[PDB]
Amino acid sequence: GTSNRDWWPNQLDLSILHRHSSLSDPMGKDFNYAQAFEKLDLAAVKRDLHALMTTSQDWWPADFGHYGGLFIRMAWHSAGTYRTADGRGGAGEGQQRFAPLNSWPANANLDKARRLLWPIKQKYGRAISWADLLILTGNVALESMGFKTFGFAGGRADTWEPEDVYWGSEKIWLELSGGPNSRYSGDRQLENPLAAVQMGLIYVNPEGPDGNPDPVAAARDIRDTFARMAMNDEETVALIAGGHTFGKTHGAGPASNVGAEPEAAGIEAQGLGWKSAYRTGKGADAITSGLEVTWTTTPTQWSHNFFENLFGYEWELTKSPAGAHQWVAKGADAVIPDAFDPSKKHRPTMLTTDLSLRFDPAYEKISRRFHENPEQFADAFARAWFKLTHRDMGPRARYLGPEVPAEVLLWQDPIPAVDHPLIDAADAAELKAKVLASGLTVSQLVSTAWAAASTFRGSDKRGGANGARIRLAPQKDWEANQPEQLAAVLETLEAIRTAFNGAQRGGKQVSLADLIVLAGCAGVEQAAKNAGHAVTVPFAPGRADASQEQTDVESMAVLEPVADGFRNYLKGKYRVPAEVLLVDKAQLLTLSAPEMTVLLGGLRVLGANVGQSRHGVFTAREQALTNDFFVNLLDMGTEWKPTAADADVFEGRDRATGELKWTGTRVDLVFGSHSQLRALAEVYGSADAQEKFVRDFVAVWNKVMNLDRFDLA
Amino acid sequence: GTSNRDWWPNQLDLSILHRHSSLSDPMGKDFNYAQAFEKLDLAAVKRDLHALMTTSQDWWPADFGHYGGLFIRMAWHSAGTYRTADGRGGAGEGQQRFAPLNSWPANANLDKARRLLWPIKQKYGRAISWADLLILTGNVALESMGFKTFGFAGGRADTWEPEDVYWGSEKIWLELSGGPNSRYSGDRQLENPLAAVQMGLIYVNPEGPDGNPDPVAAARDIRDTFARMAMNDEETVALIAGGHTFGKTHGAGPASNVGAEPEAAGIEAQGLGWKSAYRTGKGADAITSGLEVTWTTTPTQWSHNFFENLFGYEWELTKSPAGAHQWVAKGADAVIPDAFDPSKKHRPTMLTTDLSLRFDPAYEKISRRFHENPEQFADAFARAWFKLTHRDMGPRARYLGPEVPAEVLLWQDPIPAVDHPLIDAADAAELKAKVLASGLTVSQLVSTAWAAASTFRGSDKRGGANGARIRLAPQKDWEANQPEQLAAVLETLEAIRTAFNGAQRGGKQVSLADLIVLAGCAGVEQAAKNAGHAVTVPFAPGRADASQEQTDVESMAVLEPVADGFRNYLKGKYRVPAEVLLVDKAQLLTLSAPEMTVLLGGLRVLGANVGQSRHGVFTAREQALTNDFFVNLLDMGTEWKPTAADADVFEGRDRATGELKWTGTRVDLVFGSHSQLRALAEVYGSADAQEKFVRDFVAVWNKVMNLDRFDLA
Ligand code: HEM
Ligand code: HEM
Ligand SMILES: [Cl-]
Ligand SMILES: [Cl-]
Ligand code: NA
Ligand code: NA
Repeated sequence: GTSNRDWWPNQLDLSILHRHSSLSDPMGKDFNYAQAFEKLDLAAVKRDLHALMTTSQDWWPADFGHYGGLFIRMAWHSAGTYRTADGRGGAGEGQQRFAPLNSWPANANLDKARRLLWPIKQKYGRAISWADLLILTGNVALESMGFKTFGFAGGRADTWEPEDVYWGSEKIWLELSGGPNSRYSGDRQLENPLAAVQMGLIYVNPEGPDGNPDPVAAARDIRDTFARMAMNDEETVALIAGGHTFGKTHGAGPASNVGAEPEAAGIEAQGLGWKSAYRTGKGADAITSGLEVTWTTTPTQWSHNFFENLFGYEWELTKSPAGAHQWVAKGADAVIPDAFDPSKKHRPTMLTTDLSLRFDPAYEKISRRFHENPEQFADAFARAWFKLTHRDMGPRARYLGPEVPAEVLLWQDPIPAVDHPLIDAADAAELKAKVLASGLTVSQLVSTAWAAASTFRGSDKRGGANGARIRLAPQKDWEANQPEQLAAVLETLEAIRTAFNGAQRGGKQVSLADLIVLAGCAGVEQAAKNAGHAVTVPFAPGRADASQEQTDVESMAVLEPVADGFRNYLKGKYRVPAEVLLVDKAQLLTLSAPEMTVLLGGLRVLGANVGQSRHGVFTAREQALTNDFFVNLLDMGTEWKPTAADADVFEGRDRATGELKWTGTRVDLVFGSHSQLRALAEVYGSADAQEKFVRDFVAVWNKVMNLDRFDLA
Repeated sequence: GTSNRDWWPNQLDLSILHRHSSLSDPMGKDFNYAQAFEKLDLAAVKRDLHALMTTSQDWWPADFGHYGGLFIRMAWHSAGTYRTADGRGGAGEGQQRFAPLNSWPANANLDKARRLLWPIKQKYGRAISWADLLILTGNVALESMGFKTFGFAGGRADTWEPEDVYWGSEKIWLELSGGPNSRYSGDRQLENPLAAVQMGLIYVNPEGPDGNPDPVAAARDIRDTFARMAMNDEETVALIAGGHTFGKTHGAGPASNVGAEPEAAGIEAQGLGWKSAYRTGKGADAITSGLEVTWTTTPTQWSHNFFENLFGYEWELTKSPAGAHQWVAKGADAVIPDAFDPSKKHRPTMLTTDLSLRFDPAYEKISRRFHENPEQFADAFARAWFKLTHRDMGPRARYLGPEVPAEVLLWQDPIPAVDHPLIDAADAAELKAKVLASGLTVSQLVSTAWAAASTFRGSDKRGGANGARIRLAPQKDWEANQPEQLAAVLETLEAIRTAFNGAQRGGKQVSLADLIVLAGCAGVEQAAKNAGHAVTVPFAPGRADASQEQTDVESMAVLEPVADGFRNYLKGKYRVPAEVLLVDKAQLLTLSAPEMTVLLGGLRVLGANVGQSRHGVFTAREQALTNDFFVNLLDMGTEWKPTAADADVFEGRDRATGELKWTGTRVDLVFGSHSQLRALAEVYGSADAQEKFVRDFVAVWNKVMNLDRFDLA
């Protein structure tokens, strides 16, 4: 059946914005997972999980009688898809159970892992999400095997369809670099936003880069991909050596014995895949990655044997029974237990990427430190495991349950607690009047509050206006934020704050974070008044100001907008057309297509464009909140053409005289070209739509101003 | 960006179920189009349309100074995509403005027509939908040119994204038949559910079949396609000759001068397409179809000149300036006006398909009667034009406005008015108790009500339980409906009805249509009580009983279910897997994925299967409303394998003993295989889900019972 995508494969896709509809969600539109989880008997769940560890099922028998390794890999892979560039992937939505991730090569036989969990899932029902369950199971695996975790939070709601994530352009699983859709160019530079070296891998290739078994070059891939997952050297070595203290790999026979991945399998497979024709197809005969490595002398118990082995032997290149490159300890005795036959032992073995931890000079220093000081290794791995599995959870306010660590961590972008009375409605009116009396314009007010709040992304729940990090490094210097203009606004607002706060008693004060948002709201009110309309913009106080020392500057860099169509901004020239970038930004902001439409048309007329650009400013009453953008954009009296200077800038001329009326970018004119966008534009550009436009704009404005407000959730 | 459809192109697609979300809809969730429309000043709209017909715009100058022909074609094409097989296509949702239809070759330059109506759309805003406006404009065109229409109804609500329709499997526009994705097999048999001869055409190829200019063979294609759009020979002749009384075709130069269709055009084209490099690219130089025919001596006035020409001349094969086959009148004078130069006249011309009306012997009889009796032609055309443009609107209750024709037409599947008081809540309770005391079983009651209500399709709003047409031909004899079992149930309910109606005072009575539905309600309550749950199923009275004489039996044929996965029924063997057919049915019933899931699981356990099949009956308490389908399907203790007899039937055996526990079909087991459906199944198969399951099943049941209740809208 030929589809629109087949006929026009490069047309913009709006379906990513209409995901997560109440249509596909089985739960009622009033279901609140947080509340369900808070009533869960978490202790009960953990006791059932501990039991499960050694309750071997015959359709996938437990290695060493203990599923803990398999479950730690499951949990690590759930979290391991995370990319800092967009915040997409990670464990927070349980996406491992949907396509494509349920069928990625690197996720082979994790289908078995999840199926082993169904009875517990079933027993507790909606009070524990799959998303939470996959992480909790990893934690209980660790504790069962003797490692004490740093903590655990619930609160990851399940999702009901696949997220639309860009995982790469290759059309072959696992394709090596340099092909027609290569994710690499130049000197092994991985294209943003990807965080894996091959399509269907988690970070890197366990045999080495494009399968070349060189631990030194593998290290480079490890460092790059782990950094793109928010992990530094110390955390990376802790994670890899900590993980590989447990369990084993599976490569008992040739890979050609393994059949269709789950999304490809027949209906009879009932959601499982990778059925193997090799011997019994499971247990002692399992084939997962094709490698056949067991790292330690006690694979079901926490130990210090990983680094004892890594440093205590020299390593020889060899092949598994499936033909994969791996390493065996020269001259060792058979000290490693077999997973199923007590009469068999094996020599110590390692992956290429394990050896990275010794042969890369920076990892080697850490690895040696961890070898000499195992309590430092344990603590580091505990903290990194917590980080890994909670990285995409958002502000600490979303953390649920009795095991949430009290320690505030820098990577959490912490917001101080509020310890004083908040402003009330009379205070908010007084502040808004002070802001309007200062001279700050509608454009400056809207611009600033937009800059502050629109850093939020729903993918990992980072960013937003809470924290007033816009006044700190690096946000205060981002080009999109207009640093010299922003400085002038902030100085004025900081002076209003100081003067208000100085006049109060009883402890009441206003945060700068709140005042930036309130000032934005005053701008939008003033803009409606310029248009002749009375309007009230909702405002909720309670943001606090974070410090520079609570703001990791390098971690904040990934939130910098290099494209923000809502301010007609593009930092440079990209392969991806700008209207694609606009929809991606709308998805991050959690906007529907109608919300994106109304918001952009109103920001254009309010003066929110970077640099005061006239592109898309289709109004003769700038700073007035009107539907002018849509009425003018849709006027057939104007003809558009690209400029000779720049194919991405368009001039709109009167069709009868030739005279120039407007200029616009691709982001502006896609609203008059895409047949779904134009249908939305028509609604707001109709003669009966002025009040609808204003009301819808205020609602979306407020939505954006509250995106990170999980303290009100 | 590689997608799940790329990796697994044959996996089932659930996205068709979650179209029409409130996410993509810009109107508020309380917007009611009927209420907006009823206050429109329709007369004012029609005056503006009248004025528009002769107000030429220079970017697409009006032929003969009059847009009427263009607008008639626009409206004809809006309606003309309708297929009786599934009810999809048609004018009722305004889909011509979206992909793919907006860029079908047969829709070339209708982009211009729609753009001409923006100023009126803009003026009246949400009070007139685009869907309604396209058809209204065709009517105003006709009236302006001296044709008296049969009437007009408003009430087609706009849609905001493309419908997912199967339009064919060709990957090339206009591909001739006999290609690798040919829609023809055997002796020119067009595959169901298609209703056009080539991808991107409305009915037939105006040059002749696959371009062969033979009017006799063209007539075969005309008859077959028009029959598949619910039109008989008289209506077909009347429509084609009626339409081609007006206007002209456009083929002034070679087709290679025509550029990209709207969906492929540059952003600067602002949603228009087919920009032509031929001379001025428009007006006298226009190219649309490539044919260059003007049918009558007065292209802007109703006449009987089409048949005067068709029959008054002999015809010669010729070529347009674009190279297309067309016909010209042998030895004629230049009597046809030129569209822009009053000093030029042309000989009469015809398409191959126009000549069909004379050279096919059955058409010729009708055409000659219409020639001799033009008043009969005008009445036929007016009736056909109303049917064409309203065929997908649904019951007469949805018809809005002051121009609705009072004559009730047979193709409307009309329902008689109710002229008596309705039963009240106590009456309904008394009747449910009478039904349960009769000895009718849960299975009989559920199955009968299902059979009655589940004929509805939201594509054209035909079917449903209103009418009690289940007791009439042909419904009473459909295989799916289990004719002998059904007859026994109906006899018992008719006796209950008679006894209740006979006891009343005051004119109160219950229709059989209502009692079928209510009795199904009693069955579902009784099933719930069998499971230990007291529930009340909602019921709304007001259905009426239609007569056999008010039921067109041949039109009702297309509503027969040949696949109904909700009753585990497949009338024969199809190319399309049964699960795909299930999702198609769910879409026709307007069900979401969660609604389809709950509905199916509950019907299985209530005994709704055709023929009392055990397939999918995963319960040991049949006729009790429980979640047993889901709990048993999802039990990893059971292993499934296709049977040697039949690859589409599966046995479920205990994994340990081999013992046979169940059998199922693809429709049953897809809920354990597809990753999104299994996630839905898991929610209802959880230990906490019994109350939820009941509540949700009752809700979806009542939704189905009420699909055709636009009297309560
Ligand atoms: C450079 C990064 C890493 C690479 C290339 C890698 C590679 C792999 C491979 C290929 C397997 C074998 C899959 C099989 O055949 O069953 C595996 C097993 C596993 N990995 Fe990793 N790993 C990485 C980092 C991690 C991390 C960060 C963790 C957790 C903190 C982890 C924990 C595990 C464990 C527990 C297993 C054993 C599975 C079982 O016993 O069934 N690894 N690893
Ligand atoms: C066998 C069925 C049909 C065939 C093959 C067909 C073919 C076409 C073609 C090829 C054109 C020219 C497009 C252009 O170049 O501008 C057209 C024009 C037109 N058709 Fe049809 N037609 C059919 C039925 C109908 C029907 C049922 C109606 C309405 C009742 C209709 C009304 C018109 C009108 C009014 C025009 C003139 C458009 C203008 O003046 O711009 N046609 N026909
Ligand atoms: Cl994601
Ligand atoms: Cl449709
Ligand atoms: Na994420
Ligand atoms: Na339809």
